[PDB]
Amino acid sequence: PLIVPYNLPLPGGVVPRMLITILGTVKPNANRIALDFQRGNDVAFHFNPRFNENNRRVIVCNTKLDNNWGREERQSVFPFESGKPFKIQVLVEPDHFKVAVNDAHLLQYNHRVKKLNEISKLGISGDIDLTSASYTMI
Ligand SMILES: OC[C@H]1O[C@H](Sc2cccc(F)c2)[C@H](O)[C@@H](n2cc(-c3cc(F)c(F)c(F)c3)nn2)[C@H]1O
Repeated sequence: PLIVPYNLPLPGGVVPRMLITILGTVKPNANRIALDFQRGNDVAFHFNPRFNENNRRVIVCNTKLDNNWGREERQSVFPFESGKPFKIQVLVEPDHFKVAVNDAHLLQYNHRVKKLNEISKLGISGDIDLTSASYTMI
């Protein structure tokens, strides 16, 4: 496969029990990946692996409102690897997005944007070959 940046419409927005699954392969020498769950121009949940931020690998999560980024949430568990296939699962729970990578729980992100049914697209960008992006209800 899919052309990146890729937009996945989320019809009717997100809801608890919605599971988003992304399969792809990290490019060689990758620098960054981003998932953006968007409410119009706002970013309800930005999930941003950085492969070299001051020679550290970190995942940064945040929300963008009226073009302003908020407080970053950082996770040093870093399950992505240059050149290698991955699976990202994002499960919407009532109070957070819950993210697992390669079947291992990674992080949770508390809902700051509370109008879940207005979060109706997911952007996928950065240094990946994107194989598939889909959703289902569990
Ligand atoms: O806080 C989160 C943000 O941090 C900074 S801005 C900032 C600085 C200090 C404190 C703070 F709160 C915010 C970044 O520049 C922000 N970013 C990253 C990408 C982006 C685009 C792409 F096309 C990709 F492919 C990609 F992987 C990432 N767009 N925007 C975002 O990550």
